[PDB]
Amino acid sequence: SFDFDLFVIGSGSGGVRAARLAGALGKRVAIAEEYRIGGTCVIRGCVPKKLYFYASQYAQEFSKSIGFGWKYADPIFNWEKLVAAKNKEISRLEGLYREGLQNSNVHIYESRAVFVDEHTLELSVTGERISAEKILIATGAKIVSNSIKGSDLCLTSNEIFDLEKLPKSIVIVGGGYIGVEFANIFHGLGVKTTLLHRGDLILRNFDYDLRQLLNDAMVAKGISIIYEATVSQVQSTENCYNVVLTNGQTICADRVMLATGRVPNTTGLGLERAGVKVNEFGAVVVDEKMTTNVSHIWAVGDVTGHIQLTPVAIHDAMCFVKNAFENTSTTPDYDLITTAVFSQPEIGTVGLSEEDALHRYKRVEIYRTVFRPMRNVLSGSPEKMFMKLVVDGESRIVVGAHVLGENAGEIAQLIGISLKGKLTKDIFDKTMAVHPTMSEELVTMYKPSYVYENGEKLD
Amino acid sequence: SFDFDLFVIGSGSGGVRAARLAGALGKRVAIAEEYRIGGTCVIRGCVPKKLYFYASQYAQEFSKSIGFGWKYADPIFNWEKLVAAKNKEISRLEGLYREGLQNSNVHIYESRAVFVDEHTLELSVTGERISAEKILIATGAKIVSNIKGSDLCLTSNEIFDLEKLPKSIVIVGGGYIGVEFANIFHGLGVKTTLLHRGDLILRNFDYDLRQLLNDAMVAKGISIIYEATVSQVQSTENCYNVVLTNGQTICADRVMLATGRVPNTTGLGLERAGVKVNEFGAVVVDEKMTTNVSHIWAVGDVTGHIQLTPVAIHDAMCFVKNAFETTPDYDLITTAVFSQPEIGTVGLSEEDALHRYKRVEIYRTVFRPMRNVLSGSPEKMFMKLVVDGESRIVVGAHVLGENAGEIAQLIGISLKGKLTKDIFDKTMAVHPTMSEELVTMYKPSYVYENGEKLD
Ligand SMILES: Cc1cc2nc3c(=O)[nH]c(=O)nc-3n(C[C@H](O)[C@H](O)[C@H](O)COP(=O)(O)OP(=O)(O)OC[C@H]3O[C@@H](n4cnc5c(N)ncnc54)[C@H](O)[C@@H]3O)c2cc1C
Ligand SMILES: Cc1cc2nc3c(=O)[nH]c(=O)nc-3n(C[C@H](O)[C@H](O)[C@H](O)COP(=O)(O)OP(=O)(O)OC[C@H]3O[C@@H](n4cnc5c(N)ncnc54)[C@H](O)[C@@H]3O)c2cc1C
Ligand SMILES: [Cl-]
Ligand SMILES: [Cl-]
Ligand SMILES: [Cl-]
Ligand SMILES: [Cl-]
Repeated sequence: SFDFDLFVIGSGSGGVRAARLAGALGKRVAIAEEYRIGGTCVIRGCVPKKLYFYASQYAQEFSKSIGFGWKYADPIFNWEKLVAAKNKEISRLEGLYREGLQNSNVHIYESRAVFVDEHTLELSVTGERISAEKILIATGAKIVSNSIKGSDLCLTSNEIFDLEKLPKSIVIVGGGYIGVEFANIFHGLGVKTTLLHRGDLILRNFDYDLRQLLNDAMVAKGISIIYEATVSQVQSTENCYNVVLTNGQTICADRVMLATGRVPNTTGLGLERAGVKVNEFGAVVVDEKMTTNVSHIWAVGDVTGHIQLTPVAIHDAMCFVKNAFENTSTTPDYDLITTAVFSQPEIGTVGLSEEDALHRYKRVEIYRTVFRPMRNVLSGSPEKMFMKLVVDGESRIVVGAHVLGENAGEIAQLIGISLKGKLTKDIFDKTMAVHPTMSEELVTMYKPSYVYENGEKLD
Repeated sequence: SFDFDLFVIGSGSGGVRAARLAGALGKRVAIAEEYRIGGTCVIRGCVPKKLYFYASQYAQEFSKSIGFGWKYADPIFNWEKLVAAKNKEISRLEGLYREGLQNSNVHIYESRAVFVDEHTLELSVTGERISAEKILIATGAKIVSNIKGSDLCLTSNEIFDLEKLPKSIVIVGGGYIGVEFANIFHGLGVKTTLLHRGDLILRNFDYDLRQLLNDAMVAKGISIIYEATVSQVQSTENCYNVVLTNGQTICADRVMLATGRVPNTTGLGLERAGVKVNEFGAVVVDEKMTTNVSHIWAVGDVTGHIQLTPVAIHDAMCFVKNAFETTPDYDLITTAVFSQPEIGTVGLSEEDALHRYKRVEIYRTVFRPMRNVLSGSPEKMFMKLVVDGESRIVVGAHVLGENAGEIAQLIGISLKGKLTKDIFDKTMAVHPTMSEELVTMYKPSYVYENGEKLD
């Protein structure tokens, strides 16, 4: 006999969903959380990121009000107030997650848990051993080491929200979604911002138009983007951290943030005591039912090595609860996942980039538009809206959709439903426009911008 | 034989599209416009309404910023600057529509056109007569005749051009134009009262949209008076005294009538054309947009159907195919209302669905966007999917809150594709968004079986 029917390791997006649901089914469940209930997205990820994103937008929004007849005093921002508001909000959410677990009778152990053997965990804080019939690994991901001389002088996303003061200048190392989001946040709050990227253009693996349009808007508004940049060392000086690149260039900034990737959090977990297989990328290997190679051990979320997104971790958890406790294999579905980047301008994307599409399909029709939204007409703002549909010319199915500009994430989520449905471009065109909107442009692009046949654009 | 292959009467959304298309096909086309090229939407309709909506919205942006750490910025609005900005933009758009016509080699007549006989129009400005093989009536709609002292009130035709922002305003009518202007003026700081003849604003919309908008408007300090019929409007020394049939009076600096628009045939001389008009003033057309006179067609608001620019455009496209080269599709039209909060709606209301289907599953959510939790705003987001329990097809979708019109447009594509609720559910959420609520409502809020709600 085991102390619990199920022991969940980590109370983040996936773990907290799985544990609450199992407990509601009447199972005896425990969850270990070494930090804060709710996990990465709630405490120090998507939720506070989005709040800071909103905070940083207001200055540019006020400047748009002038064209409509408004005047106002030069705007002043107070970082300490934002930090206090963020902390109130994440504490509220944390409490609500905790309550949800407890309403389902889940016992919360406020400690790291590690495996002792296949059915036994040890709580780091006290040394207590707890046994369980089933164990769910939901430990998320962790920032890569960065071993850069002076790496330990730099901030990560774990520290970035809680600065004592807004910096005068900041260097962001990394041009993936985290780095571009925070570059635009700090720049919007009046910080002199430099972004370093190891390759030739930000947001590798996104459609090229999204990468290029974002890059160009960031540079135009005053963010410095340095490419082919590898940091050699970060050195402390009295007035700033000196970031020294391998090519000799130096950048001195008040703070330096590393945003260089997160990997599955499986080191020091005792997986080798349980016999759980971990691959060369540090991922816990799971099958189509979220099962490890040990039949009573499952894993969900970032730790399993797939795309690191909160909705996907929740999806995994739902699949796990159905499989472990029912005769009904939900299998996870990672096709046609819509993603957003809360850069400024914002990005939304689902399905295939233009380039991936043109190699995949014999005929690809591209419907592309860049336009000035009506609101920017009056305001004199340089902000455009970009929308592109990528179409398989033989089936007429819309196989990719890419959006940059205001609420691009919202827009892409919704287009993503249509793409999940494999709706054809003809159905988009048949849909009556709602006027005046931005979204109506998507249902009135009757003629293609251009077409590829066998990878080659036609003149 | 005739002066033109096609003569288009009216240069609004419908007429301008028809004329440009026909001209591009190589036809000899003329168009007559008595007022301004581009018509009601461009000049005194959707476009400037949306500009004024955006102007009003900035007020809440200033107040929401405070919770995010921005100091109060003493925002002050200046109506005269808005009006000048609007005039510049509407003039810009007008010229682009003029350029479009010229590019298609459409001969433009700046005059009212009047039928003299079934193939002949007379231009009122010059007295010139012009013959045409085919004629398209695209003359739009106009305010209803309206109430003693009604000549003291403004309509949407004058509302954009007030010399100054009023201290107070009474809006007569609780359709979409009335609720849009009530929220614009309230947002700009005007003491606003909205009068409606019935019991709840926005007749023919899903009940939740009607009720939640009503509650939000009242809650923010817009007075809404129901069962209110205006007996007369009186010019007193300091304000316009609006006297109701129930005896109640409301005195306000300005009074706007938003009481409905009817098909416009004023001065058209249709009796000479042989064209039949129905009891509501509509030029009756068949499924190919043809009047009872075989060479005279009609598109847009004048035909008596739903009054929307995109439908006028759709009518135009159908007309040119049938006339020169198809029946319009009025099913699953998405509509938006630029109230505050905004509304977006497509397909069937919950009430219309529960009578049409044996089983209707309702998926309803009301929540506070996280932006508002932090800023202290009461604004909610409301989303409702109406689903046929048998086919699982999503048959209606109703949104209220920020960017509801944008949202409804995009949901509209999926509905036009007849996507099932299971497809919505299989669509991965994007986090954090408002729109992800639409793809994670796995369990129904409630269900109707045979027209009754189940326990
Ligand atoms: C800055 C940032 C921004 C992001 N923005 C977005 C976004 O906008 N949208 C999006 O979809 N995703 C976003 N993500 C990703 C999102 O946070 C993750 O994909 C999601 O949190 C993964 O859920 P999870 O359950 O796998 O792991 P987590 O939520 O990371 O939870 C793992 C939990 O386990 C705890 N833990 C780990 N090991 C142990 C142990 N041995 N014992 C006890 N507890 C343990 C941790 O403290 C943590 O609470 C962002 C991430 C970051 C870092
Ligand atoms: C305040 C307001 C807000 C609106 N908001 C929206 C909205 O947000 N979204 C939406 O889709 N719709 C909206 N509409 C509706 C939209 O304006 C109409 O549905 C659309 O303009 C109709 O196009 P139409 O071609 O039928 O006629 P119109 O655009 O009205 O064009 C008719 C033209 O004919 C001219 N004319 C009339 N008679 C003659 C004649 N005998 N000779 C020469 N010229 C003539 C008129 O001057 C006018 O230019 C709004 C309308 C109003 C009043
Ligand atoms: Cl949850
Ligand atoms: Cl690409
Ligand atoms: Cl047009
Ligand atoms: Cl209803």
